[PDB]
This record gives sequence, C-alpha cells and structure tokens, in this order.
Amino acid sequence: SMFLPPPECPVFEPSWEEFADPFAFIHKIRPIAEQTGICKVRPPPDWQPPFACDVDKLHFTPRIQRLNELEAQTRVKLGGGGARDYTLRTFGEMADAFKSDYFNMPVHMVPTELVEKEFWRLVSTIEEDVTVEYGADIASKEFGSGFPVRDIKLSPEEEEYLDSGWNLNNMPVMEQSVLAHITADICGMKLPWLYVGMCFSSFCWHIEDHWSYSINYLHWGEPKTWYGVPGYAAEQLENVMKKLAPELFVSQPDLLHQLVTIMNPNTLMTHEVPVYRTNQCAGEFVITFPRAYHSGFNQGFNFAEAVNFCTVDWLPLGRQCVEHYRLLHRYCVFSHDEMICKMASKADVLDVVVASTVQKDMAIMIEDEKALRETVRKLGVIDSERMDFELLPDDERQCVKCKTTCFMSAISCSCKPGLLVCLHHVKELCSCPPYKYKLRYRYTLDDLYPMMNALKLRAE
Ligand SMILES: [Mn+2]
Ligand SMILES: [Mn+2]
Ligand SMILES: [Mn+2]
Ligand SMILES: [Zn+2]
Ligand SMILES: [Zn+2]
Repeated sequence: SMFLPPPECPVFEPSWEEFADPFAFIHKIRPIAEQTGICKVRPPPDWQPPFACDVDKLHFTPRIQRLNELEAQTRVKLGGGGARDYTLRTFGEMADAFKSDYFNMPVHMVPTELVEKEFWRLVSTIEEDVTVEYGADIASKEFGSGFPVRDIKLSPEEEEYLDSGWNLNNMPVMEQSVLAHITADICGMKLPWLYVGMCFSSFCWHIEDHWSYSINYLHWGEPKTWYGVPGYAAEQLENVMKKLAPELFVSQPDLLHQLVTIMNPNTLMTHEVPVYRTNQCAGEFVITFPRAYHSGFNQGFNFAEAVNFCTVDWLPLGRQCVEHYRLLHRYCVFSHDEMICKMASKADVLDVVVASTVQKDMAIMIEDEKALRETVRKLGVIDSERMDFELLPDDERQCVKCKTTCFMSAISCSCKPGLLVCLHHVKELCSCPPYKYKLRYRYTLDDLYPMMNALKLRAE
C-alpha cells in the first residue's frame, strides 16, 4: 500500500555449455530480457573467480549522496580528488555501523524487503535528511579490478579466470565488443568501474552512453537492489519524468553535467511504464540492454564491478542513438561513423558475422551521406577539401549547433576559424553566403564503396 514491489525480472541459470560464450548466451536470452530491460545471470556453481585484496591498502575518495526523491544529482564525477579518504576497511566499518544503528539490528538480520520499503519511505519524506557515501571509480593502482588480471605471480585458480569472457576486464578487448575496435580514447566508457556500496547508497535512473549494454558483477557483500525498464519504454519513462521533474531536462554543456534522479518505480507503474526488479546477490551478474532505464540501491556494504559493451546486435541502435543525440544537442562519447570506418579498414581481420553486420550499417551511412552532400551542394557550397577528422581532438570537431562529433563531413568558413557544423546545420555557422564555405570530408563516395566491398568479401 505504501510500496508495491515491481514484478521480478528474468533470472537465468546457464549450464557450463551455455556459459562458455557470454556473447552467444546474451544473444540467446535477448528476446526474453530485452522485454524487461534487465536480467540476472547466475553462473554455474563452480564458476568461482577468486577475490583477494588487502582491505587496508585499498583506498578511495568517497562520494556523498543525499537521498531525496526527484532531487537532481549529477551522473559521474570521474575525477575524485577530494580530501576525505577511506580504506576499504574504514569504509566497511562506517557502512556496517550506519546500517546497524539505523535499524538497531545486526546487519544480516535486516530483511531485504524491509530495507527496500524503508528506502522508498525515506527518499519521499521531506524532513528525513539521510546522507550516505559510496565509492565509484575506474580501476587504478590505488584500487584495481576485482577480477584476476595478468601481471606479480598468479595461482592456477586465477589463471583459469584470467581469460574468461565473464572476466569483465576482458570486454574492453574482446573481439565481439564493437567498443574494443575503437582507437579513440573512451576510457570512462570502455574500462570497468568499481563500486563500493553501503546501505541505501543508490544509482539514479539512467541509460548507458550510446545506448550500450552494461554488465555488473557483485563480487561480495550484501545485495544490490535493481529496477529496470525495457528499451521500448524509454520515452514513456522520460515523459513521466519530465512532467514530474523538468529541471533534469534543461540542456547542459557537458557530459560532466548530466542530471539524474531517484524516482519511485510505483510512480512509473502508475503511469503504465513497465518496471521490473531484482536483488542481485554476491557472485551474480546483472545485464542491462540497450536503452533500458535502470536504477537501484545497495542493501549494505558491498563491492561490485561493471562495464559497458556493444554487440553487433547493437550497431543500428548505436546509429539511432547518435541521431537522437543530435536532436537533443547532446555530446557524443565517440563518433559512431568513425568506429564503423575503422572496422571497415580492418575488414580482413574482422570476424565474419561482425563484418556482415558492419557492412549493413555502413551501407546506411553511405546512403545518408550521399543525400546530405547533395543537399549542401544545392545550398551553394562548392569548394571542398579532404580532412582527417579523426586527428582532431573531440572539442575541435563538434557541430556548433547540435554538438555531434563530426567525422564523415562538416562545413567550415574562413570567417570563423576552427568552427564546424555538421551537414544538418549548414545554416548555423555564420552569415557569409554558402559560396564562401568549404565542405570538409573524410572520404569521397568513391573511397567508401570499396571499403564496404572489403566487408562484403570478408562476409561473402
Ligand atoms: Mn528525504
Ligand atoms: Mn548503468
Ligand atoms: Mn535543430
Ligand atoms: Zn549539427
Ligand atoms: Zn563566414
């Protein structure tokens, strides 16, 4: 009556056979799980990656979090800095005492249902001002991955798991994650993040950059409670949230200024947005699918690790996402077309199903590019010059108007040195007549078709 828990998301228990290839497995469950946005994956009983670390030598700078529903929070502070510092031990001592004192109970006697119910009570009650702390950072020397990494001499147990597809360190380089081919720096997106949780520390409603998948592993500790919404209902959810908290939707000039919030799943459910839940326990995986909104909170002291990835399934959505970013004037993490062309240029060493799928996206790219160039020629842009867009830092090749990262082409004018617009915004560069403009382009149409043909040959 005050909190009605959403229905449970799918839970999968793959055999060692199914578990052997994560991408094949994820492809298998996709028809089911994309309907719920998140799913939980239980590895085979004996898949037990060894965790070991010194709780006194691992330190991190804590982030502070107020717990008020609908209140604005900023997504990531990928740079911590800070003066406050916990070791894993001192944070754990703080975390356990907090939970223990909050409920006046020992921590594993506090029922998960109760913590959940209480969480939604405290975030909605205005004069409760509970604040908590948490850790969130990419792997570093002061704090590294929870999975085995090859360096230091390792035990045969760690060696068995060193190359596992489910070892999340391996997805920044695994063959069928399209992100692995990106030569551009996308560190904040490609490397695993480490999260140290405590009771009620939470992650606001969000979707991944470029609508990528994510996969989260809870190494140890108390559970992590999740809420998930399927990709098809993304705009539904956004409409509900814009109505209840429009501040979050004002434009901001950074990827370092994305605004997000806590919001009761019952609110979404009242507005007919489908929402699912799960308690992720130690040793379990949660997977989020493209454009699946998700949020949640930790039940107590714990340690999780997560990473983004992109399968070939995702390529058309990646293209749609950047188009969606353009309409919103949202910054890109990388150029999707640049990634496509990078892959085309490596067609011979590409996996063959990958090659086939890249070829299809490239064909759309080329077709759209052809049409755009015809339009800008008709606007009176005549001069042109080839330009190696991939050499420019990102902040020197964003469209003035829509902020998209240019790669296929842009318009410049000697009137405004260094400024560029994409071909959707030829009118937005300056007041000079179009005959003063240059079309800057990475490839001629004639360069492009042979690149696509290499993919076709590789794929047959
Ligand atoms: Mn409150
Ligand atoms: Mn996420
Ligand atoms: Mn516009
Ligand atoms: Zn533009
Ligand atoms: Zn000009």
